[PDB]
Amino acid sequence: TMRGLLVGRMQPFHRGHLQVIKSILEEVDELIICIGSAQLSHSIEDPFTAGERVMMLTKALSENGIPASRYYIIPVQDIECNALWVGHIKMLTPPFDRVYSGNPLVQRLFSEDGYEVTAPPLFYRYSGTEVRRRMLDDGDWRSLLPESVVEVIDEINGVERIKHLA
Amino acid sequence: TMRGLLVGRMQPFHRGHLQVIKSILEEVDELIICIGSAQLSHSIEDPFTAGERVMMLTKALSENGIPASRYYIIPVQDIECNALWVGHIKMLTPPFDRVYSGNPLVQRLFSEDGYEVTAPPLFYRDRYSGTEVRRRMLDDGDWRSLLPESVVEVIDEINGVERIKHLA
Amino acid sequence: TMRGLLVGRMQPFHRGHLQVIKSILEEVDELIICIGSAQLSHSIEDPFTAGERVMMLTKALSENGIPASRYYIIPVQDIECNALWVGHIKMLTPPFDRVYSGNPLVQRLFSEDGYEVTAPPLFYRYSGTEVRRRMLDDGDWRSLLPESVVEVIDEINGVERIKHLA
Amino acid sequence: TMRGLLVGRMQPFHRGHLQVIKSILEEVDELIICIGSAQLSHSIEDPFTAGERVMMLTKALSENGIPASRYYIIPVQDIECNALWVGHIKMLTPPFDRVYSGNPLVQRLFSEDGYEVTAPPLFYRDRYSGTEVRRRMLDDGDWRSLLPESVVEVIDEINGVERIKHLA
Amino acid sequence: TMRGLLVGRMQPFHRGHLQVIKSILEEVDELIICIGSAQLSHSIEDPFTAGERVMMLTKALSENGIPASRYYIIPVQDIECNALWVGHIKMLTPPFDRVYSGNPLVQRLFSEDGYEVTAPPLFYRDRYSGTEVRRRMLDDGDWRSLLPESVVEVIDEINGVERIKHL
Amino acid sequence: TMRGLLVGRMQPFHRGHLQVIKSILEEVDELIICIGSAQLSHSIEDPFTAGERVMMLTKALSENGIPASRYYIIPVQDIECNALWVGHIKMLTPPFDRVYSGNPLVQRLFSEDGYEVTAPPLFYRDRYSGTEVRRRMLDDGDWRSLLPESVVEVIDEINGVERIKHL
Ligand SMILES: NC(=O)c1ccc[n+]([C@@H]2O[C@H](COP(=O)([O-])OP(=O)(O)OC[C@H]3O[C@@H](n4cnc5c(N)ncnc54)[C@H](OP(=O)(O)O)[C@@H]3O)[C@@H](O)[C@H]2O)c1
Ligand SMILES: NC(=O)c1ccc[n+]([C@@H]2O[C@H](COP(=O)([O-])OP(=O)(O)OC[C@H]3O[C@@H](n4cnc5c(N)ncnc54)[C@H](OP(=O)(O)O)[C@@H]3O)[C@@H](O)[C@H]2O)c1
Ligand SMILES: NC(=O)c1ccc[n+]([C@@H]2O[C@H](COP(=O)([O-])OP(=O)(O)OC[C@H]3O[C@@H](n4cnc5c(N)ncnc54)[C@H](OP(=O)(O)O)[C@@H]3O)[C@@H](O)[C@H]2O)c1
Ligand SMILES: NC(=O)c1ccc[n+]([C@@H]2O[C@H](COP(=O)([O-])OP(=O)(O)OC[C@H]3O[C@@H](n4cnc5c(N)ncnc54)[C@H](OP(=O)(O)O)[C@@H]3O)[C@@H](O)[C@H]2O)c1
Ligand SMILES: NC(=O)c1ccc[n+]([C@@H]2O[C@H](COP(=O)([O-])OP(=O)(O)OC[C@H]3O[C@@H](n4cnc5c(N)ncnc54)[C@H](OP(=O)(O)O)[C@@H]3O)[C@@H](O)[C@H]2O)c1
Ligand SMILES: NC(=O)c1ccc[n+]([C@@H]2O[C@H](COP(=O)([O-])OP(=O)(O)OC[C@H]3O[C@@H](n4cnc5c(N)ncnc54)[C@H](OP(=O)(O)O)[C@@H]3O)[C@@H](O)[C@H]2O)c1
Repeated sequence: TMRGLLVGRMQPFHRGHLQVIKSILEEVDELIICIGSAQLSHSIEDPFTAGERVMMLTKALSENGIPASRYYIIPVQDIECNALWVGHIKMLTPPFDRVYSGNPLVQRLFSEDGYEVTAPPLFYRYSGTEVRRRMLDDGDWRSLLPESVVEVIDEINGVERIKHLA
Repeated sequence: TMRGLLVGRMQPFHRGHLQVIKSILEEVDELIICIGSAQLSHSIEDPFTAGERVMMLTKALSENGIPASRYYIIPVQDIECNALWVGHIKMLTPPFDRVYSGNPLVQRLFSEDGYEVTAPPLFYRDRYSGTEVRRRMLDDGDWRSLLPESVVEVIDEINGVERIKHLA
Repeated sequence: TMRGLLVGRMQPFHRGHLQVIKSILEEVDELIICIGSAQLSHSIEDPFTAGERVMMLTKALSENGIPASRYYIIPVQDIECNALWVGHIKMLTPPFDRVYSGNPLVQRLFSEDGYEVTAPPLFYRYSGTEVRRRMLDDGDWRSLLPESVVEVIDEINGVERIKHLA
Repeated sequence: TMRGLLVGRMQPFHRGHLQVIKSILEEVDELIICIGSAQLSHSIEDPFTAGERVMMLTKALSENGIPASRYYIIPVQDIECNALWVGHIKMLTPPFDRVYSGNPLVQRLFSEDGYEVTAPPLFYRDRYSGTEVRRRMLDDGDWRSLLPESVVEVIDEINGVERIKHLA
Repeated sequence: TMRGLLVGRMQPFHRGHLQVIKSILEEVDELIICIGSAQLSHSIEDPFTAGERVMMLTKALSENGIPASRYYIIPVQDIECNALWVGHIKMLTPPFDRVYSGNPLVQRLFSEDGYEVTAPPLFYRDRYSGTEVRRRMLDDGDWRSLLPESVVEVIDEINGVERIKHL
Repeated sequence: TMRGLLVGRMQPFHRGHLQVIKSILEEVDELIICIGSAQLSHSIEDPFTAGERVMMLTKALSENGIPASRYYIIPVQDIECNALWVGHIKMLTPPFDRVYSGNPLVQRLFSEDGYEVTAPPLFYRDRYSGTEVRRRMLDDGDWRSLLPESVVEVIDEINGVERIKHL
């Protein structure tokens, strides 16, 4: 009955995002997780495709004890009109009641559309910038990710990709 | 890890689709399920949104004891260029090895891109199809019996029947 | 304070549409008039451009005693996602309270978004099909339109266009 | 019938734009006013929607005794191809004879398409510009005095100040 | 320098299109050839991609001794606004003076933009048309005889007959 | 038949690009030349339209005795998804075997799709580059000497220098 929504680039999905997700799941029955900027891939800032991130999330949420009945994973391309983005999200998702975001634009867009909006319950070393930097510089990127996500990154040759792009 | 792909409108997701899915899951480790024509909603032929169909699939696959580790559910908008549609799918999905489709165009597009392609292991009859489901929703027939219960619950929540009747 | 919305192709704007508009203006303070399928032009069914129809409406509503403070005229291209069309309209228009339409799809889309929806107060010989047929067959198309709209059609060579296209 | 064209973001519509418009109306019979970058809203640089700006213009031009027969107000989304933007404008507008712009790109695009192009008859200073208006909305300065009253009423109704402050 | 323009789907490029092109080249210095509906491929009506048709035209025009200095080959996707299509063409092509088309819509769109418009100098019969070519590809008829040999070679390389049969 | 691919903005087409093209033509039977960022025109960085650049390439390659049977010229608009760009190119071009690029992104995108990728055989200096050409157009320098004469003629016809100065 009570459904939350979370949106992030997740480039890549790391232990931080997972902690936040589990924390949100203590307050809602179900969580809709949107992969934002689904159109961006193959850059230093945004290395992975939508599909690759769907894979990461799907595998990570399965490998941790979260029942499938409690979440949805949805890629969302950015669009040119901010005034349409909430409609875009709504079309691509189940009905939802509350939005979790610390981003002022996301907050205000959802808020103007009449949604309840609140900051994530947790703020997280576990950041995507650090993960990507470590992938580039042969640091310990693996320890920042769930093992299921490292397996995705090995399969898709994520490290080699990001190094070539740099 | 052997990964299949299936693509369909699923307007709505019915017991036929589910039967096909379970059959495919006997021959692959994981199945990527794409919801095609994700852009189309609010017509007699295509009543439900991408999001509504994501919900239907997610609930149905969960209610039937298929482990979450064995599937992916991905909305896919149609595009103008057929020659690009396979690239579009690939961008939106995990890597995959084999495509299941009875549709000649889908087959040929994937085959030209070097994918293994086969027909679905099962073919369901017209009486269990989306057309029959939608017709029964319109005419007060027994649409519920053609769907998994978890999907009927989605349709009740979103007022699907009222929608389709108004649109007609 | 109370604002209505009306949407139509208006190919072209005829006396019928004007009658409906004046009738709606007895029930609302302001009327937002959307020119639908703004992208379609240069066919038998849809001969005129968005701009040409903006012109027709702007001139017709000015030539009749309707104060400028009581209406807005807005071209609206169709989009691929029905579930986004109401958001599309909202982005392009002032805030509004009630929608006037006899079209089941328009009704249901607006209704699902929480808007009050009602049929036009008047139903109208004055139809666009008749107007276009008369333009093609040298009938009396002029008598079906406000004079300000006929002047637009003369300036843009509307009759010659539609005849060449046929 | 001599018809001018003007194009601007008008984020928001201020007394400067209005002054320019009235000056242009001394030398043309009718003025087509295009709201550029109609797609951009909900940023510090571009806070208001196309619709909100249509409202602002419609109300402001009405409140200043400019007859409705003398202008057109048209939202125009930007497009990726500069070489097509003039065609895009032409499709969305009545026929026109002369373009008023101080912007080199706008000038050149219209000039290459064979239109007469001239600079606006008036140039307003920075202190009356959209940047100053938005800055004052953010910093609790006197933004109201830079706008026609009809535009301030739009901004109150849509909670423009609260929006821009939250976005910052 | 007098420059003509021609626009067609060319699904595929056949001897008829070539005949028309050569006739136009008697009356202009250079001919801009646009491949219309460049977005459509992999249907019975529109089997070949933009790229495949570029290949067909490029090969056919080179095999028939038409100097390269006399033509341009340009893929053009359809767009949703008819009132923008001429601007779309203009952006994608060299400057041009005259448009060759028998199609009322194409004629009127170009004409409203101030271009001189005229019908093609030659009309080929249905028996030599793309519809006949495609039908023969499907039904194992003599499709090859309706195409320049360079185009047949393209169709063999890209497995065009196998494609259209599967579809 | 061994077919190479090259992709560049070519704003405008200069002697450097031509030198590279001729070097590539020693190693392949045919070269597909894509005009990238075909959507961008009327800026200081990207002054010329797709059509104008098609004209430049078509004229330059014909003026230098490269037979028409050895190349294809294809405008290619950028797209928002990098993961789709190779599919976009493939749709718009003949089949090809090898990609020539020094750009890491272009290399990796093509490489991930299974194409052989190699750097161009020749690198020209900054002094002969598009940036230098455009700068000289702006500052009344000797831009003409950096271009094939056929390209200069295009630029005169389309009033390219006047455009870039106004911008
Ligand atoms: N018109 C449109 O298309 C439109 C409009 C609005 C938003 N969007 C999209 O919506 C998405 C969401 O916006 P966003 O700004 O939140 O995306 P984002 O790129 O994920 O930005 C969030 C930033 O804050 C960090 N962060 C997020 N949650 C955190 C937490 N609980 N604790 C600590 N740090 C946290 C992230 O770190 P990590 O990188 O490590 O995760 C990231 O650096 C974006 O893709 C944006 O493009 C699109
Ligand atoms: N360029 C592009 O964007 C592009 C190109 C190719 C395909 N696509 C998209 O790909 C999606 C799938 O294509 P499609 O042709 O398969 O469309 P579809 O809408 O999924 O329809 C296929 C038809 O076959 C039926 N069917 C499917 N599997 C069956 C089975 N095992 N036994 C019996 N009947 C079965 C479906 O029945 P039900 O009515 O019961 O579902 C439906 O009637 C569509 O959204 C299509 O638009 C897009
Ligand atoms: N996803 C999308 O983009 C989307 C979704 C929904 C709707 N739309 C668009 O929204 C627009 C509105 O839909 P619509 O079906 O109402 O458009 P429409 O094409 O104007 O259809 C209305 C039809 O009913 C007639 N009519 C309208 N009001 C009447 C009245 N009061 N009395 C008698 N007859 C009347 C019209 O006659 P006349 O021709 O003489 O005016 C016309 O034949 C369309 O352009 C449609 O494409 C778009
Ligand atoms: N390809 C495309 O889609 C394309 C191509 C060309 C142009 N456009 C669009 O066309 C629109 C207009 O272009 P623009 O360069 O004029 O943008 P703009 O946003 O209207 O800005 C022009 C700048 O000049 C100021 N200004 C305008 N008229 C003035 C006057 N009379 N005196 C003093 N200052 C004046 C404006 O001030 P204020 O801040 O006070 O308004 C603004 O700071 C924009 O939306 C642009 O994006 C689009
Ligand atoms: N808004 C837009 O995007 C827009 C607007 C207008 C036109 N267009 C596009 O422009 C392109 C051209 O339009 P079109 O109407 O000419 O389409 P087309 O499909 O290229 O030609 C129409 C028919 O005429 C035949 N034909 C052409 N030249 C002939 C000749 N000289 N003698 C005998 N038959 C001849 C063709 O034969 P074959 O079958 O043998 O080829 C075809 O059957 C199309 O791709 C269309 O989609 C786009
Ligand atoms: N998602 C997408 O749409 C996508 C993805 C990747 C790439 N692209 C497009 O693909 C095109 C090509 O990419 P690019 O990075 O190669 O861009 P580019 O702008 O064509 O070239 C980049 C720079 O390298 C220079 N250069 C090229 N070849 C050279 C050589 N042999 N020797 C010396 N300098 C040389 C160019 O010189 P000049 O200035 O003299 O030309 C230019 O300054 C672009 O249009 C890009 O936008 C698009």
